Amino acid sequence: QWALEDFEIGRPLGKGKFGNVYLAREKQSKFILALKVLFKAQLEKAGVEHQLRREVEIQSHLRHPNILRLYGYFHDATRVYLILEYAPLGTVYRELQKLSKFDEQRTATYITELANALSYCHSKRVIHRDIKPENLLLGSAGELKIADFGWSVHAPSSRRTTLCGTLDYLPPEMIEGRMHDEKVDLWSLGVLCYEFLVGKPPFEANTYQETYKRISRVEFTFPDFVTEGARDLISRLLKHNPSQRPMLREVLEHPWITANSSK
Ligand SMILES: Nc1ncnc2c1ncn2[C@@H]1O[C@H](COP(=O)(O)OP(=O)(O)O)[C@@H](O)[C@H]1O
Ligand SMILES: [Mg+2]
Ligand SMILES: [Mg+2]
Repeated sequence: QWALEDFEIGRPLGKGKFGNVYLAREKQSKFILALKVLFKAQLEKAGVEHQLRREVEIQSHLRHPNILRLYGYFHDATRVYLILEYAPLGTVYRELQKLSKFDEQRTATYITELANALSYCHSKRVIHRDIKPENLLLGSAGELKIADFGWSVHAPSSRRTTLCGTLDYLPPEMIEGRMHDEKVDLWSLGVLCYEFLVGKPPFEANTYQETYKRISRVEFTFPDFVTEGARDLISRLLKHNPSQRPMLREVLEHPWITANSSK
């Protein structure tokens, strides 16, 4: 179907791990999209061929406003290309760098859009397992959109034995190896809600063994400006027990969420 020679490459949209992401227009259509370039050599050397496989499959059959679409993909002698949907406003990561902190109104709305998309994924038994400012994109109308389903999985799962990852947004179960479920995304949605209000993750540390400790111990504190409503929602998601964590409906209904969110 598609070939590199079908597209006009634009400017570098962002930097991934197995390759950068670029802007690009379809030659006859003039359709603007993002082309995620991945190097086969690097993918092989890391043995993540199966992860790119799931990412492509899962995301491709996904259909939700708050979820970045994956039209198709194709490839060549050296790299693999993923035809994604273009996110004009960039990432929540950059927006967080710009504003340092987000207000409750902006955070509540960013949480609803995320809880909606996550619900849609969990309804199909799909865990993202990698929800963070870098993989959260903003659409034309500033709406949120979860992307990078590289760690996404159709399941109840165990690890893949490795871990490139800023533990920050990872749940206790994963960080330690156990058999996890969809409740990991609820945990991330807590770290995220805290980072949006404070400006940094709740388990941030200077080392990977210091962060490891705080996440497993669930060691975090709230700054004074963090209202009681936010403190309650965050304290419910960040449970050490996957079972105690609330359901996406208790999140979409939570008093703080319904009193500040616009969506
Ligand atoms: N469709 C897109 N539009 C704009 N930027 C993108 C897009 N896809 C990815 N990026 C940028 O690339 C970065 C990394 O690519 P991503 O695919 O999300 O993760 P990975 O590191 O697994 O490749 C993101 O943090 C983001 O800044
Ligand atoms: Mg990424
Ligand atoms: Mg990834």
